[PDB]
Amino acid sequence: SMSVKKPKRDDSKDLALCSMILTEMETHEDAWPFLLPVNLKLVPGYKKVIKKPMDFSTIREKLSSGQYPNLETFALDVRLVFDNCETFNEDDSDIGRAGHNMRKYFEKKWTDTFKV
Ligand SMILES: CNC(=O)C(C)(C)C
Repeated sequence: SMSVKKPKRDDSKDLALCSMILTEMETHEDAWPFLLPVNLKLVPGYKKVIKKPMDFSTIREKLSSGQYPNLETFALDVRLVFDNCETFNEDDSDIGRAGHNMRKYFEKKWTDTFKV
């Protein structure tokens, strides 16, 4: 509360570390469905169903332009990518499988990087 500060983690390297994690995501062989925004003019249903589209290139742009206030808002957008993917794709499809794989990949790197 007022004048009662918790000791808080050193967040000075967060931007660099999130960029490193995003780079590993971008270079994963299963990243291809997520590299660019879904084309809302070519994919029936997507605009109406997926209320907040997100993709790696959009995350990279927001990261590079100071649009994430903190590391949690970055993680929310990454997770949004895979939550959208689950909403629109069957688990037993290539993109569906890609999404689950990429989510798993992200969450381990997230834990390994920031959860001490
Ligand atoms: C991530 N891509 C998708 O979810 C499709 C709309 C199926 C192309």
